Amino acid sequence: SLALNPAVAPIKSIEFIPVNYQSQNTVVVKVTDENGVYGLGEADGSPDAILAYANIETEHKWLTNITEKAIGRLPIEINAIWDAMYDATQWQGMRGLGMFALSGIDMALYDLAGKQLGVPAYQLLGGTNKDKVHPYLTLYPAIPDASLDVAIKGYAPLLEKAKAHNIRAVKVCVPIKADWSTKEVAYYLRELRGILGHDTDMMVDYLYRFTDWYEVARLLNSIEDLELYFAEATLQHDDLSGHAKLVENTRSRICGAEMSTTRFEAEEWITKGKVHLLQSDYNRCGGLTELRRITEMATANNVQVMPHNWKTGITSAAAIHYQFAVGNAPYFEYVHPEFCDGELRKYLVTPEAELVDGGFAKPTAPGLGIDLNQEFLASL
Repeated sequence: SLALNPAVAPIKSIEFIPVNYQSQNTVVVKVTDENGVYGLGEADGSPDAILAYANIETEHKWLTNITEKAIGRLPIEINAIWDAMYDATQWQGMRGLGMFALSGIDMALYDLAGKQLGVPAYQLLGGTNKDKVHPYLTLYPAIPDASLDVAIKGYAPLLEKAKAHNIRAVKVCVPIKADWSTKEVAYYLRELRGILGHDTDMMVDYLYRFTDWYEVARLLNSIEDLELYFAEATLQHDDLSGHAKLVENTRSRICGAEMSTTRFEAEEWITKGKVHLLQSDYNRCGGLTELRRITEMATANNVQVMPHNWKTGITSAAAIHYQFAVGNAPYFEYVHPEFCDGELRKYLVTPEAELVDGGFAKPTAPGLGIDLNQEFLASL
């Protein structure tokens, strides 16, 4: 029989690396094979809690150290390793924090498997027929929570810059500690849309400031003319039935699942929440593997997926590969260096994908196409 690829070597180690910048932070997951080749991923959650979770001692069938079931396995069997890790950690990792850890490892396998096979991550996910992808950029000025005038002035230059770079879509937020009434919020969004223009799609993150679906429906119904792309974090994250109400009583796109984990929670958001779009996060919900299952399910149910993305360059890389091979929507969330502040997001990994005419070209490097910036890490 023909010879097997010697490069697909077993996993030798998995290291969780807490990264704190002096608050911005992350947990880099480095999976190294027996030949010294490694893959990089990252997990959400308090770095110290994640590190502790990653170092627990195995007790029984369902309470196993997360890395244990991955060590020794061939990186190419990402789907099987996912199941192995999940099955062995059900006692404390089926949802919540534990899944963030599993997510980082999953992401790192795509980087490792690709590097071993010398193929970009998106090809391991199925390839693509898109010649380019377009992200929407999440914007937020340096404002303190501020007042209507201050918030607007702060956004203005960011919005003008986005247009100058032909960014196809942007997301603005309603400051959390802002005491604006719902009518003021409507005014706010009308002013921002006025500045931005209608040529560029505009999304809105309400940051969970509401609890009554009726009040939200009134607000969303009154700004229908703004033709906003979607309404994010309108109601509390556990209030799935409330989101269904918004869907049933407004003509806005209703998002959900930003903080969720697994395809199981995603399925409930689809059928019970009736949401138009899911925002399950790369480094929270189960990685690219779970995002693929989630998206194929979503497509069958006429639901778009734009994974939440607000970490470092590691997740931004996965996001581009995701949009090329898995994405089922016109845009996906991306945080760009020239459109945000965050040393960690800017310097942790290299290189940074070049945004051309508001879009990204197909990745050309093996795996996720990234590497750690050692000088930066060593500098603490």
